[PDB]
Amino acid sequence: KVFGRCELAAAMKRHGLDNYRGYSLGNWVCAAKFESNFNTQATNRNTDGSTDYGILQINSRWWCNDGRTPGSRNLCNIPCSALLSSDITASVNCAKKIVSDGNGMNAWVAWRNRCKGTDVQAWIRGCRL
Ligand SMILES: [Cl-]
Ligand SMILES: [Cl-]
Ligand SMILES: [Cl-]
Ligand SMILES: [Cl-]
Ligand SMILES: [Cl-]
Ligand code: NA
Repeated sequence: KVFGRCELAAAMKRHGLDNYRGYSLGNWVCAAKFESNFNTQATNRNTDGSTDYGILQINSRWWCNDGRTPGSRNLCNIPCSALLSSDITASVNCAKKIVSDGNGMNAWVAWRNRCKGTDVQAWIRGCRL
């Protein structure tokens, strides 16, 4: 599923991401835009053989099991394919664990390079929330 901007904002708000660990909703929408272009089915392989999955590009090196990342962890206790669903629940719940692990949203390279320090409120401007 390719979300619209305000559609995704509303779904992320319903799932408790607005101001989660102090990160306002626009931060999460901005991260999703540049990680996946709002596409739940996005995948990208990494140099070390791990793969990033879904709207927030969560990495099989640490967070999910895809059966093809030897020596990795599965800290969200899910198959990586669950992060590709049109229902964003699994991605949101895993993202909550990630952002709580000490490094905040710096875990998302695209957030650090394209959202951090910008006017992220623009990503939810005009949306009925
Ligand atoms: Cl957009
Ligand atoms: Cl915001
Ligand atoms: Cl594996
Ligand atoms: Cl949902
Ligand atoms: Cl933080
Ligand atoms: Na894994």
